[PDB]
Amino acid sequence: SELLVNTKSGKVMGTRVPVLSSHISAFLGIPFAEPPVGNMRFRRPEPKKPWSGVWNASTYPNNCQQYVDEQFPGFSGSEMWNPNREMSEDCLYLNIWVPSPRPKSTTVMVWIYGGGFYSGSSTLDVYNGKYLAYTEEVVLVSLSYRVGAFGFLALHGSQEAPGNVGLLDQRMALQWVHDNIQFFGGDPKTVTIFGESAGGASVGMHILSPGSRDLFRRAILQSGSPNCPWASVSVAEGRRRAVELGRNLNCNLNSDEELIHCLREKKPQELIDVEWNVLPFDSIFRFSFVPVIDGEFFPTSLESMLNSGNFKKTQILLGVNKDEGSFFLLYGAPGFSKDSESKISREDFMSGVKLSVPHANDLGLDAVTLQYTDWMDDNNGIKNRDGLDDIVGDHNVICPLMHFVNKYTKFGNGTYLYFFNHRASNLVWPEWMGVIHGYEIEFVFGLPLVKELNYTAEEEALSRRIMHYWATFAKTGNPNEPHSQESKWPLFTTKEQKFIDLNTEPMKVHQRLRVQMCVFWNQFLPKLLNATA
Ligand SMILES: CN(C)c1ccc(-c2sc3cc(O)ccc3[n+]2C)cc1
Ligand SMILES: *[C@@H]1O[C@H](CO)[C@@H](O)[C@H](O)[C@H]1NC(C)=O
Ligand SMILES: *[C@@H]1O[C@H](CO)[C@@H](O)[C@H](O)[C@H]1NC(C)=O
Ligand SMILES: *[C@H]1O[C@H](CO)[C@@H](O)[C@H](O)[C@H]1NC(C)=O
Ligand SMILES: [Mg+2]
Ligand SMILES: [Mg+2]
Repeated sequence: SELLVNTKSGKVMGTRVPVLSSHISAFLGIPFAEPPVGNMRFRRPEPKKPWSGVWNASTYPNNCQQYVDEQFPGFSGSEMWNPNREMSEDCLYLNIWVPSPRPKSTTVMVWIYGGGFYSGSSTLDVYNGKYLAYTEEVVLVSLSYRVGAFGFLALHGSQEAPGNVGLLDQRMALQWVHDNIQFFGGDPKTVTIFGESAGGASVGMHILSPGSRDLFRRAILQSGSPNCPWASVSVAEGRRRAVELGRNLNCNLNSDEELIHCLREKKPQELIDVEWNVLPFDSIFRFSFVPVIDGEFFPTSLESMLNSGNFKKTQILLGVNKDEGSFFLLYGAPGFSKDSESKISREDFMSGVKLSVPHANDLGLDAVTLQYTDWMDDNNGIKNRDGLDDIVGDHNVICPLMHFVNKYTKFGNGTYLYFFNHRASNLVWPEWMGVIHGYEIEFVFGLPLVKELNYTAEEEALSRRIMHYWATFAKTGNPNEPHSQESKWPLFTTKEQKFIDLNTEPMKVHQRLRVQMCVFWNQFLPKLLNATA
């Protein structure tokens, strides 16, 4: 009976599930931490006390408490990211997908979902590991971590609400997989962590954090870097927002201990309803509770760690999508609509810019406009629309990831960069939105292979190709075949900075991803902002 496994925590009864005219084992809801409920709220996570009897891991677990997106009711496009299980503070569980027959010492891949550190679920249809597991024969694991105030509230100095506890949950999970994935046919020495958006930043933060380095082999980052503008705040800013939440719930603000009691007596929803009120500025692509540069989990500043090489050195595979900013513009920028091509007016554009670089002074905003405005056609509604897409995209995702790539590729042991620019055939979103943030995930997980999902033959091709690169990487540290005639995915180097694009057409090798616009974001602007504040 391959559905029965004994782990250093207890026994787990899996379940045999269908996967494209075949089957594989599935262990859903394996707990790896004690319920972070009641007194535990905001505290670090403590390990799950070994359970007696046989734990039933045959159906996905509860999701963590979070904001739910109700901007476009009954619109799968947006609702596909919403929790699809009962929200609950008790949500520290993980999922395993094992091939059949159960292999031994095979490649493991742990997925870290994204969602800006404020939302997420390891049980979305798009994160079903069965396909990947089955097709490439690897033990796919999808973990979970606390999000929102519940996983990142940061009153640095306290021991009850230190912050980064969310990142800690992902660790304990990575730990558990470490001391247990073998029983499921996994090889704890060939673990590859991969996540998108906040998940990507997470992977990269584990590459930085010393207390995580020894828990995985290589790593993959999708549309998200650890040094992202939105991926973290200073202990000061975190404490401010922490107090701010309390003030928003009529809490005793005198001492940390008082504040913590108050926030612990409030119902999950009471905290969620005012979550957004703590953000310092009116803006987009910014979230309240996120990783804090504490001095522990993160030894020193991120730029300093990257510049000195103070971080796990191994092979990494990462990339971005053609239109990282469209999603966020649609939800919080003026002029945009889901029912039209959103031609943005000049007045709206200025608005949109300020909502994208909220920390920028008036001069900084001008620098941004000049940099992204065509003065030979400034009224073109289409150019302004795309302009913002690139602005939000480059500032929040591409450029940060680019900065990281380079800084990393100076101490690492191999880098593979990609440019996902394929516009799905069944996409439910408008066309101006192009290749949307986070929409490259369905291909990494092989959802196109499903015929009922109505994907074009060529898209199943791509999905299969991507899954191979990905799994192949995890297993070998290189996405290319050992010796095939297929075109190779160049290795990214400080000198040539090559990268490929991921789409249906035949591979093309490009050089210096958005190098121009990124000099602006990584050098000039910051330099300007600092000298003029
Ligand atoms: C699915 N994606 C990418 C997404 C979904 C939702 C949001 C936001 S930003 C924001 C700001 C605010 O003050 C209130 C609500 C709110 N919501 C819901 C941003 C991106
Ligand atoms: C949990 O395992 C039991 C077997 O004892 C099974 O009958 C049940 O369907 C599983 N999940 C549920 C429905 O709670
Ligand atoms: C990785 O390390 C090995 C052995 O230490 C070395 O031979 C190889 O050149 C490195 N690969 C890259 C591309 O850095
Ligand atoms: C593909 O998607 C639809 C959407 O629900 C599904 O019902 C059906 O199996 C497919 N559409 C058809 C019948 O062409
Ligand atoms: Mg009280
Ligand atoms: Mg664009």
